[PDB]
Amino acid sequence: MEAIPVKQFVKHIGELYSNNQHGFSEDFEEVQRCTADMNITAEHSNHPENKHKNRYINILAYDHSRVKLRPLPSKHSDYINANYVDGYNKAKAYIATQGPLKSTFEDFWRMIWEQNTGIIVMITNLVEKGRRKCDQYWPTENSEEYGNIIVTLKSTKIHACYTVRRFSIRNTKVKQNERVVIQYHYTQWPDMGVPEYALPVLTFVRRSSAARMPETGPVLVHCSAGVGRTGTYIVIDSMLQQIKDKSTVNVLGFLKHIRTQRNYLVQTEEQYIFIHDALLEAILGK
Repeated sequence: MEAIPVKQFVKHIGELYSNNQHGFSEDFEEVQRCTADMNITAEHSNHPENKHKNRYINILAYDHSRVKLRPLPSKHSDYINANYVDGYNKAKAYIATQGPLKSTFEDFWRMIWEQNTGIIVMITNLVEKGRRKCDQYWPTENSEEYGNIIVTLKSTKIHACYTVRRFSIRNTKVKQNERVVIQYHYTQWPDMGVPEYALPVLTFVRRSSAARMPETGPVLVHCSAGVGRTGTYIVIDSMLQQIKDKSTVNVLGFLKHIRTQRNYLVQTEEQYIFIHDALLEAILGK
C-alpha cells in the first residue's frame, strides 16, 4: 500500500476500471472493512441531550476527533456533529461536519469563530430532488444574527457550477472582533450519484483550496451528512497536495486513515471512482 508514482497513476486507473470496475470494488470493500477490527467510540453523539443536534441518527461524530465547543453557563453545550480530519501531511486540516440544522445554527457559527475558520466548503444544495438536505445558515441579504455571531453578506459571484459568497462575521462579545469568512458552494449536483464529469469539481477544489490563508483554522467542509461528498473533497484536495509535493498518489492509504477520524468519509464506490477521475483530470491536464 505504498504511494503510486503520478506518472503511473492513470495507467493504474485503467486497471481499476477494467472488468466492470473489479479493482475499484476491491479497493472500496477494503476501505469499508478497514474499520472491522476497530471500536471507535461516539458517546457524546449518542447522548439523549445531543440527539436532536444530529441531522441523521446513524451519522455520528467520533469522540476522539470531534470538535468541541467551549462550554456555556448545559454539560452538553460542547457538542456539535463535526470532526477534525487530517489533510496531506497536516493534522486537523479540515473540520468535516453535517449541514447545520436550524437548532444548531448558533453552534455552527460559534465553532467557526472559536476555531478561527476562514473558509466554508458547501457541497450540497439546500434542497435536492425536492428533498431537504441542508438548512440555510447564512443571510440571503445583508445581516443575520446567530447567538453572539453576526454574519454579513458582502458579495456573491455565481459561476456556472459553484457560487462564492463573501461574509464578514462579528462577535458581539469581543471588543479583532470582525473576520472575513468565504463560502465556496458547489451548486451543480445531481440528486443521484456523482457529477458525470470531474473537471468542474477539480476547478472548484483548486480554487476553494487556494483560498486557504496562512495561517488560519481548519477549512470547514460539509454536505448534508458531511461524510460522502465531504470525504470526496478532502481526499481530492489532499492528493493534489501530495502530487505537488512528491509526485506520488495514495488514495487508498489516505482514505483508510481518515476513515478513523469521521465515519463513512467517501461513502460510496461511485465517489471513490470519482476521486480518481478528478486526479486523472489534474494529471493529464498538465
